[PDB]
Formats: sequence, C-alpha cells, structure tokens
Amino acid sequence: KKRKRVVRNNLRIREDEENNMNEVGYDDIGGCRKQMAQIREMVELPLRHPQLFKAIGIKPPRGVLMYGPPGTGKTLMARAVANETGAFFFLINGPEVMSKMAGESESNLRKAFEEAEKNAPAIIFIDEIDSIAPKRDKTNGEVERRVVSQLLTLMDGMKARSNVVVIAATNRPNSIDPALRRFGRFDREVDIGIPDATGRLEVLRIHTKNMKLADDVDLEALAAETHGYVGADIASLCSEAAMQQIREKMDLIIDAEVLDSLGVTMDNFRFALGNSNPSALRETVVESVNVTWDDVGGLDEIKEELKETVEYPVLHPDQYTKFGLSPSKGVLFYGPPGTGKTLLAKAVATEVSANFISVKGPELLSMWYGESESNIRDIFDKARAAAPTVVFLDELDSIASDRVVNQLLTEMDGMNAKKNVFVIGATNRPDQIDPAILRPGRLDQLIYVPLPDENARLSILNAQLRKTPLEPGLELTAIAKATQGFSGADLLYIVQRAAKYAIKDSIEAHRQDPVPYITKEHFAEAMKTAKRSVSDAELRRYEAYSQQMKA
Amino acid sequence: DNMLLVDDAINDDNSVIAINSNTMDKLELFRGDTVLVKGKKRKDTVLIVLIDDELEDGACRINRVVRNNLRIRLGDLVTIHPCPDIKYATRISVLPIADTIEGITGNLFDVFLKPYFVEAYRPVRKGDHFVVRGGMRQVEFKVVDVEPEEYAVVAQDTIIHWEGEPINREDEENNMNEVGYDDIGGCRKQMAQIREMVELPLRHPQLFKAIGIKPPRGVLMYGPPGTGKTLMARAVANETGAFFFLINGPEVMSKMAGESESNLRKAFEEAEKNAPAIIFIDEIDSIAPKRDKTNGEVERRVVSQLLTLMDGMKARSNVVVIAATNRPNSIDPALRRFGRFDREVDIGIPDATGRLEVLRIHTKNMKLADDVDLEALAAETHGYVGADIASLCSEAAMQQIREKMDLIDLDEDEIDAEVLDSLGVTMDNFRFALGNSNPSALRETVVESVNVTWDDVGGLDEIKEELKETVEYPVLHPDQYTKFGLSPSKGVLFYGPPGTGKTLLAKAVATEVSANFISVKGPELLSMWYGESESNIRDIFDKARAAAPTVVFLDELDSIASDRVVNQLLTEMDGMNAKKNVFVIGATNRPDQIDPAILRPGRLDQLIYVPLPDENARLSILNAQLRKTPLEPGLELTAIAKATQGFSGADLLYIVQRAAKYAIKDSIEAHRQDPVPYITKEHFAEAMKTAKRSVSDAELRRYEAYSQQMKA
Ligand SMILES: Nc1ncnc2c1ncn2[C@@H]1O[C@H](COP(=O)(O)OP(=O)(O)OP(=O)(O)O)[C@@H](O)[C@H]1O
Ligand SMILES: Nc1ncnc2c1ncn2[C@@H]1O[C@H](COP(=O)(O)OP(=O)(O)OP(=O)(O)O)[C@@H](O)[C@H]1O
Ligand SMILES: Nc1ncnc2c1ncn2[C@@H]1O[C@H](COP(=O)(O)OP(=O)(O)O)[C@@H](O)[C@H]1O
Ligand SMILES: Nc1ncnc2c1ncn2[C@@H]1O[C@H](COP(=O)(O)OP(=O)(O)O)[C@@H](O)[C@H]1O
Repeated sequence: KKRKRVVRNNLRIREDEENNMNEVGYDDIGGCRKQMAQIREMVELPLRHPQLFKAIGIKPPRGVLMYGPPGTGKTLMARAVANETGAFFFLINGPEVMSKMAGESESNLRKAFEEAEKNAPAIIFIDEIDSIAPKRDKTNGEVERRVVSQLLTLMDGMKARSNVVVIAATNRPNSIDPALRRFGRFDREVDIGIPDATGRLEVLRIHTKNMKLADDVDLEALAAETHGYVGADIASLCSEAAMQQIREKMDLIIDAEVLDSLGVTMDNFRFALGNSNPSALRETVVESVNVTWDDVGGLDEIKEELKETVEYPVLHPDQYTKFGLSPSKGVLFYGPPGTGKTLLAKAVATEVSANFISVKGPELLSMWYGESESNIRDIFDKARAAAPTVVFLDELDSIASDRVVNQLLTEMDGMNAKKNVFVIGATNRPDQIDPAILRPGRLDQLIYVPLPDENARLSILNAQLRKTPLEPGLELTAIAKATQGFSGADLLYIVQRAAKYAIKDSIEAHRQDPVPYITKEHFAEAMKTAKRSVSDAELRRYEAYSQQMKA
Repeated sequence: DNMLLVDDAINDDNSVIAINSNTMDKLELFRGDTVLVKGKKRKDTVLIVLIDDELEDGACRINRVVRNNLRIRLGDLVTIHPCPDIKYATRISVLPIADTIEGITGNLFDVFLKPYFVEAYRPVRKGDHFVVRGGMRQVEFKVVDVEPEEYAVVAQDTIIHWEGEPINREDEENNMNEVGYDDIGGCRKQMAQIREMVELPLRHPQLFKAIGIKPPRGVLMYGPPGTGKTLMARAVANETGAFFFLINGPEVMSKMAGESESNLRKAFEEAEKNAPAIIFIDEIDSIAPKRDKTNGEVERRVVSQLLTLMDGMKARSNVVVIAATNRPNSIDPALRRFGRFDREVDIGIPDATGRLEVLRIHTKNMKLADDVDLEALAAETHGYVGADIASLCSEAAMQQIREKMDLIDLDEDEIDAEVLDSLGVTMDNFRFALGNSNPSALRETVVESVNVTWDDVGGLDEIKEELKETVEYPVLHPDQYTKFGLSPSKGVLFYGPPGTGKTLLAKAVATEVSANFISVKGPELLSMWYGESESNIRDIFDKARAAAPTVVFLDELDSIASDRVVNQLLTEMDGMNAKKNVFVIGATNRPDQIDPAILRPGRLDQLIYVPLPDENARLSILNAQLRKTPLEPGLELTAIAKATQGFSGADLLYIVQRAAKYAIKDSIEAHRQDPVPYITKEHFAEAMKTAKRSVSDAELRRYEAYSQQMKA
C-alpha cells in the first residue's frame, strides 16, 4: 500500500518525519463520501487504467474544479487523493503567482506545467484560481489580461494522451472568468458543503485520536449540538478545549506526575464551543436535512399533494417519461407566519434525499442593495452542481427595481426541466408577490397552510417536550384544547416561558434536585401570562384570499 | 526555599557577599567558592562568599551597586546557586564612562590594573558595573566583554583591554531594550492572557506534546492607537527572555518592491535560527490593508509573501508571531483563518485604577511637589489612554517651567543650579495641563469598564428583578439552562420617556455580571450609514465577541428608522451564537418606527417599559445627586419630591444644578462685597418656581396606551 509493528510502520499500513505531513490517505477525511467517490472516479481511472478508455475509444475527462466554503479541506482532499494514487503532487497558489513580476508569473506557470509534463504521473493542483482569473467584466488590467491569457493558452495546449490532471479550488463558483468552463478545460465541477452530523462525528474522531481525552466523552452529543461547523472550526474547537484544560491545570503549577494528570473533559469542550464562532452560516451552503414526515403534525392532505408533486417523479421517473408529463417544480407555500413552512420544506428535501439550500429575506435584501458576497446566479449554480437539491426562498414578499425578480425569473426558466432541482417559496403576503412569478412553468402551484388543530397542537407540544423533563402523569390534552387559534411559535413561546419559570424556581431553591421537572402549575402560569399572537382579522383575510383563489 | 532575601549592606565591596554558615548549609555550599545570585528580568551576578557569624541565618550583605546592576531592590527574593564551573578570565575588554571621569583626565587604567586586580580573582560577567577609586574620584566602568565565556574570574595573568571610547550612561536606560511587567499598569487581564498565550509555547513546549496538540502561533492584539500595544509586546518579550525581532509596517512598506520580501524572509529565517524566538509586527494593516479598497499589486505581493512565510512555518519550532492593528477588521481577512492570527486580544481604555497606575508609573522621575493628589487626577481623567496621560504630565511640567522661567535669564548659556533645585510641579500645574488636553479615544467605540451598581438606580424594583432573571442567571448559572435545554434570550429593548434612566440601567446590568460595556449612539449609526464614520457595525460586534462577556448598548435605535444598517444589524445579530455571553440593549422613545423584523424571535424580543420615577424614586434620585454639594442642615426634600409629580431624572438633576448655580452666584456676590459654601432654602424655592416637565401629558397617555396594547 502507498508503494511501500516495526514492519507495519516501515510499510505505513527526527522532525523530518512528522513535519513531512504526507501519506494522509482516505482514512484522515470524513463527511465527504460522495465527493471523495467523484474525485476518485475522475482521478484514479485516468491514471491507473488509461487502457480502459482506449478500449472504449474516448478521451477521458481532465478538467476538474472544486468549490465550497473556505477551510473545508479541499487542499487536504487533493493531497490525500494524490498520495493514495501514488502520483507526484504539484501545488500552486493564485496570489503567489500574481505576487511575482509581470513576466515572472507566466514563466512560473509555463515552467511548472512543463516540469509536470516531463514527470507526469501527477496532479497540478491550482488554488484560488479565481484570483488569477477573476471575472472579465470586473477587472481588465494589463497583468489581468496577460496572466489569464497565458493560463488559457496552457490549458488549451494540454498535450492530451498523458497522465496530467488539473484541479482548481475556489470558494465561490461564479467568481472566475467563464472562459475556464468550456469543453477541454475545467468542466467536472464538484461542490463541498458543511458536513452533516455523521461527518462532524467522523471529523471529531479523526482529530481527537491523540489528545488524552478524559473518561467522560459523548462525542455524539458534541456532534448533535455543533451545527454549521466546518472541519477547520472543529479543529479550532479541539485546540481551544485543550488550551482551556491546560489553563485549568495551570493553577497548581515540571514533574511528570502532573503531566500524567492532563485530561480533556466535557467542560472543556463546552467552554471551547462557547469561545468558538463559526464563519460558514453567513454564506449560502448546501447541507442535508433529516426531518421526518411523522415529525410534523396534521396536514395530511398537504403531505399527499407534496408527495404527488415531488416524490413520484423522482422515485418513478420512468412512469412520468412514459406518460410524458414533465416533473412539476413550482411550489409556493402561503399562510399565517410561524406555521412550520420551513419544516415542511425540510421534510420534502429529506424525502428525495436531496441537499437542502436555504436563502433568507435578509440575504435577498443584501443582494438587492448590491452588498452581498453571493448572487442568485451562484445559488442556482450550486443547486445544479449538488443535484439533487431543493432550494428554499423565504419571504419572497421582501423584495418589494424588479432587478432581482427578473434575475430569478431568468434563472428559473433557463434551467432544464429534466434536472432534479426544485424551488419552494414561502411568503405570508401573497398579494405583494409579483404576478409574473405565478405564471405557468414557474411558481404556479399554491399551497395554503392552515393553522394546526387541537390534535396538531398536542402533537407539537409532545414533540417539543421530548428532550426536556416533564412531571409524570401530566395530561397535555387539556393544554391543547385550551390553545385554539394559536400557532407553533405561540406554543414554543409557552414552553420557553414555562422552562424559564422552572429555572428561576430551581435557582431560588438551590440558593435557599428540589424540582428537576416542570409542574402543571408552571404551565398554567405560563399560559396565563401568554396569549395568541395572531389577530382574527389576519385569519379572516387569509380565509377570504383562500375563497378568492378557490372561486 | 533556596531563595534568599535581598539585604542592604553598609560595606561598599562590589564582589564580596557575607552570609552565615547556615546559609551555606541550606544549599550545602562549601567555603572558598563563588555563588551565582539571579534576580529578575534575566539579571544575574557572581559574588565571592564570606562567612560572617554576626549576620543571622538567611541574611546577606551585598552593596547597593550590585543590586542596582541587577535591577533589584531591598527585601526581594533572589535565587542563589553554587558555581561548580568556576573559571578564570583570559581576555577581558572594559571601557570607561566619560561622565564618570569628569574633572580628572589621564588614563586610570594602569592605576587600577595592579591594585584592584592583585590576585584578587574577582568574578566577572557581561554588563556588570564595577567602581574603582582613583585620585579624588570613584569612577565606575562596565564589563564590555569577557573571554572565555560565560562569566569567568579576573585572574592576574588575564589580559585587560581598554582600546575604545567611553559611552553614555543614560543611553542604555533609554534604549527601551529593558522594560519589565513593572512598567505597565491597568492591563492585568490582557497581560495575563498574553502571558498565557506566549510563555507556555516557549517556556514549556512539552505540555502540548504531552497532550498531543499543535500550540497556537498567531496572536493578534488590537486596540485604540496610543494604548501601549508596542510597550506590552516589548515587556512580554523581555520578560520571557527569548530572542526578539521586530518588523515595522511603515519601514517595510517604505522600501521599493522586492526588498520587502527579502527583509521578511531574512527576519523569519534568522528568528528560526535562534529558536526560541518571537516575531513582532506593527500596523499590520499598513502592509496588509483591506483588499476591498487597495488593488495595487505591491501590497498584494507583500501580503502573499507574508502568508506564504506564515503557512510554511515548520510544525515544531518555538516561534510566536504578534501583530498590532487599530481597526480589527481593517486587515485582510485572509489572515484570520485557522493556522494564522486567530488568538485575538482587545485592549480598551483603562478605568480609574488603570489611569492611577499609569500616572504613578510616568510620574516616577519628575520633581513632584509635596501637594499632589494623584487620586483626584485619576478620578477626574476619564477617557484618557496612556499616551494622553504622558502628554498631560509633559504639559504640566512645561507649565511649571513657564512659571519658574522669569527668575532665570535665557540669553545666558548657563543656568544656576540653585534655581534648578527649586523646580517642582504643583497641583495647579496639573489642573492647567488637564485643561489643555485633547482626548480622542472616546470619540470612537471602545470597550471600557463600568462600576455602576443597583444603588444608584432609584427604584423600579420589579424591572430590576426581571432584568436580573433575564441576564445574570445565564451568565453565572448556565448549568440549569443546559439541563432544561432552554436557550438564553439576548434581545432586550427598553421603551419609555426620555431621561428616565435607561443608560444607567444598562450600565448597572453590565456591571453586575462584570462585563465590558460598549456604547453606540444613534449619530454613530447614522454616520456609519452614510459611510463617513471609520468603524462599521461589523467591527463593533467583532470587538464585542473578542471582549466577551460584554453588553452592547444601542441608544436612539429608532434614528435609523435607513434600511442598510438595519439589515446589517439583523444579519450580525442572527450570526451571533446564543451560548456566547453577548447581550444587546436597545433604547428608543418611539417604539413604533422600528421595523417589525427587529422584534422577531432570536432578536430584540424582550420589551421593558420604563415609567416615570415615583415619589420615593424622586427622593432617592435627589439624594443620589446631593452627595458632593453641601446642604443646609435640617433641609427637607419631601416637599420637593411631592410637588414634582411627573418629573424625570434629568429634570431633577437640572433643578439641582440651577439651585447650585444660584447658591454659587450668591456666594460670589457676598465675597465680592465664602461664609455660605452650601445651598439654602431660598435657592430651592427659586428652582421650584422655575420648575417644569420634560414630557407633556399627551405623550404619557400615548405611552400608557401603547404599553397596555402590548400587554393585551
Ligand atoms: N474531512 C475534513 N474536512 C474538512 N477539514 C478537515 C477534514 N479533515 C481534517 N480537516 C482539517 O480542516 C482543515 C482543512 O485543510 P485546510 O486548512 O488546508 O483547508 P482548505 O479549505 O482545504 O484550504 P484552502 O481552501 O485555503 O486551500 C485543516 O485544518 C485540516 O486539518
Ligand atoms: N501601561 C501603559 N499603558 C499604556 N500606555 C502606556 C503605559 N505605560 C506607558 N505608556 C505610554 O504609552 C506609549 C507607549 O505605547 P505606544 O505609543 O507604543 O502605543 P501604540 O499606539 O500601541 O504604538 P504603535 O506605534 O506601535 O502602534 C508611551 O507614551 C508610553 O509613555
Ligand atoms: N407541525 C408543525 N406545524 C407548525 N409549526 C411547527 C410544526 N412542527 C414544528 N413547528 C415549529 O414551527 C417553527 C417554524 O417557525 P417559522 O420559521 O416562523 O415558520 P415559517 O417558516 O413557516 O414562517 C419551528 O420553530 C418549529 O418548532
Ligand atoms: N432610577 C433612575 N431613573 C431615572 N434617572 C435616574 C435614575 N437613577 C439615576 N438617574 C439619573 O437620571 C439621569 C438619567 O440620564 P440618562 O441615563 O442619560 O437617561 P436616559 O437614558 O433616559 O436618556 C442621570 O442624571 C442619572 O444619574
């Protein structure tokens, strides 16, 4: 393996060894099984077995291009695949080549390409290819027009029939000159999103393989609580926890006995999480959700309609092809705020096992005003790249000009119907929605979301209270019955208020477990201190609009 | 207990230390061998030990000169070790000090060679100062160099060299190459954090290897300009004792292209050679500014070279990089990612104790007059960073010079020393200098500590308890919330009549949890909206995160209800993680223009009405103001409180101020024509006759209706 206890170490199955951080195989990467498989398919076969392509008679693809949030291990993934396949790895940095003189950058590039070619089982991993080749309409300088031209000439002049694979990494997909996306160049696109719970647990296990972890570790709990953390953030969290442990042990301070007492505890991880701050949520990213249909309460007919709309076309594409009906993709939820529309969207995305994409109203406004990292083009491009995907547009009424609406219409119409990309819009103000978006071939289907009934309210209360202690024998049927006209947000507020009262009483009792659960009287006080958040006028308006649509 | 207590010595011998036999017994030292005494700031010396039965056990006898050389004072603890590697000196180079040879010429080296080194075998070390008597003078020389290393003893056959020129004495003191922790004050927390982030990687690298982790390398301290960042960096570097290397942003950026890369590469390589080492930078923003505004290629290549050097740093090497920047967000964001500058430290304006400590440090050499009340200056000086305090001291000294100048004649080239002896800075000089100061830190959002308690709050007990339950518990008792799973709320918004004590409530809340208050007025938000202001709300929240726990205060939040700033605030507040100890308190007199999105869950959801003070509240407020102005004995404030229905705190304070003004005017008239240094009944009578209300009843009814609507 890798072209290689003492024998096992020799065959890999004083600083010069550890500092030489190589041989990082597939073991040291987690949460990217799909992308790992894609990269392996596009790399190993062209290099290990070029004979197969000759047998089938077709040129193997070469141009690969990865993009995702910064610090997600793109460089680490490329290094790992290069080491696993056993080929020579050449690394290039965009700013570095841009750093050198006007003519020096072109030299560097051509010399690197030729050196790879002469020694060319290898991967020429560019990095931050956007910097060297930014958008043409933005920068049109002499050096900008020269270095990009040289790179394009080198790419077009690829000798072919060789074992050279070029990989480029850019944080944003549509942040490069489009000239690189044509045939014979970077075409095989790969998207890396924030890892899910399993990926985060894998990363935690990978990193915490040398640290003297204490006896009490519940890494599953850490994975569950940590959301929106990229691998770099997890590494930083582990480092912060170790630093906190060192600080805690420092009060008593070296004798080896104390060194023997070093141990990272759950308190350290909690403190590190407190000190950590993810930098990935601020950008639109693709992830996987696991919301079950049984998770929500009621809305059985809505579930049936959404199933008919999404599941059958994707579960049984052959039936639709034979019947000739193209899959529907325009779904728009409307109804009172806080009715769990996002939860329904997440359930729908989980049904087809697609990657859910979320774009909120503040993001829409930021794009509208021009101050925003990403534009709708990038959102839809990523949606296509990570197909299948379900895009969610929250508060379409918040774009109340029409530039963003026009861009959205163009993007929605341009994408091919066959591609499994669905768009789900949510808005509590259907009147304000531009009529142009309701046209056929667009967000045409309308789904009203009625308020939960007593059964739905009881189910919501039961689900929300599963993870918190409750007084044995408590009957929530009365609570649900006495909560007519409410919504999910109101029930959540009631639960939070009851928990707050319980916390206050517990703290006072401890100062003076006396009460490790919430009593019926606490819920009674919470409900008496809270009331409905939606007036009858709004419900009447919703009903009138529903009648108008029906008629 | 090998440490021994520093003791004053009557004898003037510069190489003899007299100790009791029990002192040797503790360390089992043998008579006839020198000992190494090490003090502080990497200062050490070698002394010949003698036995003095008179001295009690543990009592030493070292002249004042050796202690001065070691930079130590009486009563300190110094570590004493034997000298197993005693060696003699073969070639010692020593040069004189010109100011020490004033009044007598000639070469005293030959005079001192034989009598002073007649088989004496005095131990010698680099940098020592030794005093020898020649003629009528006692001249002190310095040990320029000694061979073989490291310290050795002055043997008779040792060759002494004197080919050179004298050097100044104060030049070494002003070199700034020796500054310990004693030369800093008011930054205990930040200094402790820097020590924890620096000492452990260098002093004890084995800890990280034992626990299996890569120690951090990137420490970035940012704060208002002229706050002492460079001084703190130099102090920590010298205290650690490791090799040091500095890079100035202005210097590197001032050289033509290409030379900068060579300088950076040479600096990094040389520092790596002398591991352990510390690399420091200044105005890193200057060399790596915000790429969004500067598109020049030179800065791009410089920043790329710096990034390459940082990333290529070898895994195991005792090198720590420190950077300084006034604006935390000004630097190119690429430097903030993992594996680079990540350990962020924020330095705020010092509080009263910090200002007192700084003033004490600076006023360590001036001829302070007998009447100085540095406590009063510390209390009065608010918003002064250390540099402003140094400028204040300089200006006060200059004013004293102005006052004393008339006696002397500046035309002559010589000034009599008797007048010089009379120089002395009086409290009036400091008062004038403070009058002619120009603080600037307070003009921009800077984290500062507050010391306001519930006592200053005149009533609103129920609001006090509600706010306590909302804030204090999640800050001091997160365990209960974790057990129940309820997340802590952060968004609290006060609404009510102006001047009802909202800022004071926010300050009290911030003080209770012992957090760093941050203030952001509405005009600042407007200027940020127009872009004229330097700092952006992103910077405010980044500073709040770095200085956590903190309480941010947004006054006149309705002034932006503009939409870009509101959207940015919503985005940043959403990005904030709940578990972090960051809280936001909004204030506004018009709780109707605020966008509904501000009131959404996970945002400024908690609403608190602030009512006008009650009669008991009015009495408490009046008592609170009347603490430094003397009052007529027997004066009754109940009549004023009861006749001041509907008044606000600001109105009561204004009434007190105008009454004090009337009393002062009466005193001025009486003196011109201070038997009455206090206020009497007539002044309060006039003030109440001139009383009014800041809020009309219609506005009160509107607020009441709005509060009832919110409650329903
Ligand atoms: N499976 C993983 N996914 C993400 N990060 C990982 C993973 N395994 C380890 N890491 C850690 O996360 C970081 C990923 O590598 P690195 O810091 O080079 O990020 P990157 O996104 O590839 O970098 P860049 O985009 O600048 O080339 C490293 O700290 C690596 O140790
Ligand atoms: N404890 C202290 N805290 C702050 N300033 C101090 C302190 N002691 C002395 N000073 C004064 O502060 C100044 C030293 O800090 P300096 O001017 O280098 O700060 P800076 O603005 O961070 O520097 P830089 O030019 O490196 O950005 C001198 O005026 C010194 O007299
Ligand atoms: N079956 C359900 N119906 C309505 N709301 C639910 C249901 N299940 C959970 N919820 C709650 O609904 C909330 C979603 O709130 P919100 O985003 O305001 O709704 P929307 O996105 O539809 O406007 C979640 O916090 C969740 O706890
Ligand atoms: N409980 C209180 N209510 C109102 N004012 C008070 C109270 N305690 C003290 N004050 C005084 O009232 C004034 C309030 O000023 P400020 O905090 O700016 O008010 P606001 O935030 O309402 O504008 C200050 O002089 C303050 O010392």
